[PDB]
This record gives sequence, C-alpha cells and structure tokens, in this order.
Amino acid sequence: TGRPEWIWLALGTALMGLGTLYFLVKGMGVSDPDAKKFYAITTLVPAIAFTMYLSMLLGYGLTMVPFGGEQNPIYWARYADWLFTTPLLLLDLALLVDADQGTILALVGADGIMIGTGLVGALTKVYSYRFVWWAISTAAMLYILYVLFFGFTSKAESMRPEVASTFKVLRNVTVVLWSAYPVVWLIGSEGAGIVPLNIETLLFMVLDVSAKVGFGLILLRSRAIFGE
Amino acid sequence: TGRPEWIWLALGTALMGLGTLYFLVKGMGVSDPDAKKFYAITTLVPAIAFTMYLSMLLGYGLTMVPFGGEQNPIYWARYADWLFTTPLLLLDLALLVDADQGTILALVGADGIMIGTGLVGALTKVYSYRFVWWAISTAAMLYILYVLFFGFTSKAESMRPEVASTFKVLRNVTVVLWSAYPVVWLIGSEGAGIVPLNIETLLFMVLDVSAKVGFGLILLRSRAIFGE
Amino acid sequence: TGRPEWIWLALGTALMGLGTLYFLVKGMGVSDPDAKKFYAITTLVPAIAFTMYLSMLLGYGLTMVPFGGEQNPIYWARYADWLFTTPLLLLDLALLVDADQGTILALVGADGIMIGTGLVGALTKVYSYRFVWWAISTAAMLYILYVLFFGFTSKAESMRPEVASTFKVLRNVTVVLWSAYPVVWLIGSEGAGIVPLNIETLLFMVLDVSAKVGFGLILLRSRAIFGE
Ligand SMILES: *C/C=C(C)/C=C/C=C(C)/C=C/C1=C(C)CCCC1(C)C
Ligand SMILES: *C/C=C(C)/C=C/C=C(C)/C=C/C1=C(C)CCCC1(C)C
Ligand SMILES: *C/C=C(C)/C=C/C=C(C)/C=C/C1=C(C)CCCC1(C)C
Repeated sequence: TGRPEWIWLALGTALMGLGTLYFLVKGMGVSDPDAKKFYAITTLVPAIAFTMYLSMLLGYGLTMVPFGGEQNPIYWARYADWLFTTPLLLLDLALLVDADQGTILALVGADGIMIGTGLVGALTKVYSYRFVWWAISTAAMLYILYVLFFGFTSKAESMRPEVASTFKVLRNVTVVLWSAYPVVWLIGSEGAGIVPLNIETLLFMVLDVSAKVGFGLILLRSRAIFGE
Repeated sequence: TGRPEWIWLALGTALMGLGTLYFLVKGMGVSDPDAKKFYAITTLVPAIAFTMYLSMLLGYGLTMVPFGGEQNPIYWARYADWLFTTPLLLLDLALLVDADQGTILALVGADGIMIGTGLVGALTKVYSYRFVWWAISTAAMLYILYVLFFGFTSKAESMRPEVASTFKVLRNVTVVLWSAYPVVWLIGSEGAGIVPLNIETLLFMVLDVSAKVGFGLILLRSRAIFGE
Repeated sequence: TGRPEWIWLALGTALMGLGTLYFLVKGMGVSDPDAKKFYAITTLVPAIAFTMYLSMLLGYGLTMVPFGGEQNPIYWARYADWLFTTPLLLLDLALLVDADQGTILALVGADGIMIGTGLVGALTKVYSYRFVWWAISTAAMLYILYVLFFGFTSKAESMRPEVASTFKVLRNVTVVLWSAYPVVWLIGSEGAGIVPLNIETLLFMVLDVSAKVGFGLILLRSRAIFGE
C-alpha cells in the first residue's frame, strides 16, 4: 500500500517541480513565436506531473481495487497525469517535424485510447480482463510508435537538418522510454504482481522524470526550436 | 441488469472493431493531407466506440442508479464514448463544408452540453429530475441540428458540388439517426422504462453502428474528402 | 448542507440561463467570422454555468467530504463548470489581442492546473493538505494574471485602439473578479470555514454572474469584436 514507496513519490514530486521551475525560468529569455510554443508545451508537462506526483505522495491519487480476491492499492493519479502529458509530449514531436493536422489528431486520439484503456485495466475487478485492456492499450502504443517512424521521421528528413537530428534523438528517447511502461505495468501491482508496488513506483518515477524532464532538457537546449 | 443484452454488446464490440480495422487499412492507401484528416477523424470514432462497447460487455461500464425507489442498471460508458465520438463526427461534417472556427466551437460546445447533461440525467436519483436533464440535452441537440441546416448546408452549396452532395447525405443521415437517441433514452431504462434494457441496448447498438460505421463508409468512399 | 443556499443557486441558475438566451438571440444578428467566434465562446460560458448551477440546485453537484473530523458539504459541480468556462474566458481575451498559440496553450494549461488542483483541494480528506492545494492553485492563478499583464497588455497596445481599450477593461474585470475566488474558498466551507456555506454560495454566485454575464455584456457590446 501507500508507505514504502513514499520516498520515490517524494523524489518524483521534487524532481518534477524543479524541472518545471527550470523550464519556466529558462523560457523567460525567449520571445520567438515558435520557440514560445515549445517552452509552453514542455513546461506544462512536468508541471502537471508535479501535481499528480504530489497527489500520490499525499494519498489522494491512491485507491483500492478488488481483484485476484485481494484488495490491491492502485495509484490512479498516474493516468490523470498521462492523459494530458503524453499527448503534449507527442505535440512537441509533431510541432518539431511540422506534422499535418491529420497526423496530430491520429496521434492524440491513439494516445487517448492508450491511457484510457490503461486506466480501465488498472481499475478492472476481474483479473484476466485487466490484461485484455493492457493488450488494447499496448496496440495503441504500437500505433503511436509506428506513426513516429513511418509518418514522422520520413518528413523530418525533408526539413532542416537541425530539426531532423533533434527529432531523431527525441524520437529514439520516446520509443525506448514509452515501451518500458507496459512492461512495468505487466510485472507490477497493476498486472501479474511479480514486482512489488515499492519497486513499481521507483521504476515509473525514473521513467517519468526521464521522459519529461530529460526529454525537455534535450528539446529546450536545441536550436531546432527556433526558425533561424 | 447486465446479462440478456450481452449479445448486442458483443455484436456492437465486434462491429466497431471490424469497422475500425477496415478504415485503418483503407486509409493506408492515402497520402493527401485533407484526405488524411477525414480518415484520422473517422477511424478514431469506431475505435473509441469499440473500447466502450467492450467495457460494457465486460461489465466495467455498467453501474446501478437508485431512483423510482429501485436499483436501476445504467451503462455509463456510453456517455464516455459519445463525449468524444459525437464531436468528432461533427468535425467530419464541419471540415467537409470548411466551416469557420466560430461555428465549430459552437457545435462542439453544444455537443458537450448535450452529452454532459445526458450523463447527469442518466445518473440522477430523483426520477422527475431525470427528464429535466433530458429536455436540456434535447435542446442542445436541436441547436446542433439547426446549425447543420441553417449554418452549414447554406455554405456547402457555396462549395464544390461533390462536397455539397456528400454533406447533404451525411447531414440527413446524422439528423435522422441522432434524433432517435433521445427517444430511445426516454422510453428505455434511463427514462420511463417502457422498453427493457435488453431492447434498449439493441436499439443503441443499431444506431451507433449506423452513425459511426455506416456514416464513415459513406464519407470515406466519397471523392469529397479529396481536394482534386 | 444543501438547503439555506438554495435561493442563491436558483438565482444563479436563472441569471446564467437568461444571460445565455440573451447572448444567443443577440448573436443572431451577426455574420462576421471573427465576431462569430466571440459570440460562440461567450455564449457557451453561461450555458455551461447554467447546467452546473442547476445541478447544484437539484443536489446532483453536491457531495460530502470528511475532514476536520466532520462531514462537510462540498459542491464539486463548480469545478466541472470552471474547468471549461475559465479557459473559454481566457480564449476570449487571447483572441481579442490576437495572442500566439504558445501563449494560449500556456494560459489554458495553467488554468487547467488551477481548477484541477482546486478540485483536489476541495475533496482532500486531510485538513492541512487542503491548503497546500489552495497554494498551488493560487500560484497557477498568479501565473495567468501575470501573462495577462506582461504577455498580453503589451501586445494589445500594438493593436487597434478599440481592441486595446476593450481588452484593458475586460483584463481589469478579470483580474479583480478572479482574485476574489481564492479568498472566498479560503474563508468558506472548503477552507477554514469562517464563512458559512450559505454566504459562500452567495459570494460565488455574484462573482460567477459578473465574470460570465457581466464580462460577456461588455465584450459583445464592443466594436472590438469586429475587424472593421
Ligand atoms: C510522463 C509520462 C509518459 C511519457 C508516460 C507514458 C506512458 C505510456 C507509454 C503508457 C502505456 C501503457 C501501456 C502500453 C499498456 C498498459 C497501460 C499503460 C498505461 C501503462
Ligand atoms: C456514436 C454515437 C452517436 C452519433 C451518438 C449520438 C447521441 C445523441 C444525439 C444523444 C442524445 C441524447 C439526448 C438528446 C437527450 C437524452 C440524453 C442523450 C445522451 C441520449
Ligand atoms: C465563471 C467562473 C470564473 C471566472 C471562475 C474563476 C475561478 C478562479 C480564478 C478560481 C480559483 C481558485 C484558486 C486560485 C485557489 C483555490 C481553488 C479555486 C478553484 C477557488
């Protein structure tokens, strides 16, 4: 339940808060329109994560879900976080490669399904069913990764070489980090429970900070965010 | 409760899933920007419906609401579905006639009110009050239908004849199908309960598949989605 | 609990409904694209508020929250209202000064955090924690007010003098009214409880009608909404 993992929740809260402040201050020295958008998007991501990590730390974002004949602690606040932060991260990537509206909607929509079905799975009372939702959510994730490689990368090359290289790195970072989430879910408290909640929380914290703060540091330090 | 109607929920799940896959594959042979948008929007609709129909089939999207001195089974997942799919359908229509941002916001906003108030009515514990919400939701629906005829049709004519004819058909399809929803709600388990949940579920399934898959088939088979 | 304050909820419901109808009818005599947007945005605000005020009046938007060792009545419907109406009001201001996408996203995002954290605070079971959320929400509000003065006003001056003057008035109206909300929350039933729910409801009603209907009357009566 909500106790051993408190340290990872506290560290997550602190790291997201610090990241938000760093991006906020760093963005003060920016007036370029396009550069503005990237800062706005990128700073909102850890700001949201900060509030949800704090909600979990304080116990608000935690609930008990019956399944497997047991009362299992489930941090639902994560999904509220991801619901808004994952599409924002996708928007950063899309804006970078100047994706068309159609592809953006496809990505945001698939992302919404990924998080929504993940939440349904996390709160499902029938054990076996939890994995059905996991599969559907994973399929949505694969769709997103597909678009990022066969509907994005190809266009990034048709853009400025500075944009292409920054997109390629952020793209690779996204694919590696995002793909780890379903694995942690599958092995953790929400899934088969091979890994305890304490360790599951630690894993998500490392992933979240990297996917948000790490991702943001790479993007906001790049010249790709400016139109030159 | 959740049993007799299982067959309609299973059929709905299957039909939405098949529709989503068909649109997904069909869209692979498309590269045109504007055509892209229509495929993205139209494929997301049954994809979302698929997840919610499955949630109902598995029992997750079902809840018990006390009213009329009874414990009434209410499938709340429908509203989660409609909250996102109805405005997407409206966006398809709006994009088709190249509606201005102002009208799109008006439609999306009215739609949000329609579904939101429908949900409030569906979960209201005071019988007589349920119909007050039904009336407000219906008023919002009438607003939407009004705009589609006196704020859309008139412009579709000012566009390409291919767009005008496809819009006219989809418009007519929308008006006929959407108008049936409040009637089913009024006579079904959420309303006066003249029709049993089993039959109510069947009716919504026929309406949903037609309004989503049927609607999509007409749109995506049209040349109106391309700019020529 | 839900009784003495019924009159303020009924008055709020009536005033929001009347405002919505007035804006609806007034907007009929408009065809200008940009003018359209302002009417669509501005009419949706009181329309949404109307539904939520009615939900509170009927008892649906009310819930009991345990804290301070007591069962405290909390009208959660307010946050559902504000979640959608505050960013819409910000959009009116942003459209007026032709703000760039980056700033709009920053405002909408900060607003989402403001309302979200306010809701978390309103439903928190640990008394002292409620004020932590209040502080975070207030910080988000201050960010919004900052942008409206150092990221908006400066640009409004670079626009038509009619737009600048209307923005300045609406800006001032927004800053004064919005700043009162955290104070009412802090002194009312959601906070330290120095003011009874009855009076708290009255205060929010006066603020809401002014910030929505009053704000709208000023905007929609202005020539600033037209491009000339
Ligand atoms: C800041 C957070 C980030 C970048 C979060 C990313 C989350 C995902 C890619 C989550 C994916 C999931 C699945 C593919 C299946 C099971 C449910 C989820 C939600 C863990
Ligand atoms: C895929 C789903 C579609 C096109 C659904 C459409 C739903 C409506 C037009 C629903 C309308 C309702 C009312 C007018 C009043 C009562 C509540 C609703 C939600 C059944
Ligand atoms: C129609 C409603 C309007 C313009 C509402 C405005 C609401 C705010 C500025 C609310 C702010 C809050 C805080 C700064 C802290 C405590 C929580 C709130 C939600 C009362």
